Amino acid sequence: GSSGSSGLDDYDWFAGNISRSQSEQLLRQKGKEGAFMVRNSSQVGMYTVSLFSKAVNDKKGTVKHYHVHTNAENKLYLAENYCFDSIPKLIHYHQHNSAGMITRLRHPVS
Repeated sequence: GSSGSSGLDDYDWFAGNISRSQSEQLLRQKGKEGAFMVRNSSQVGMYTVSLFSKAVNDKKGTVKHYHVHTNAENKLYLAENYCFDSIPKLIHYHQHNSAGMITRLRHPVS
């Protein structure tokens, strides 16, 4: 492969600059409970990982929005008490299998 450099747009999950209203519509239209996505944060740096999901007792699923905090060593992580290599290097882990309180990504969404 080795096709692409520091390019986030490459991946699919990475939706990029998207309006809170869009992320939802795009996450809903898909019609796949568990679908996830990654959009740019208000300020250059952090990242907002939103994903759709449903529960046992619920009429309409609720869209969740996670934030990526930066550590002193510029370490990126979505769940407290955990550190990863990078944004795109993290999904690889979760996607395959969740880590903590982060829903198990079912499929990428743009």
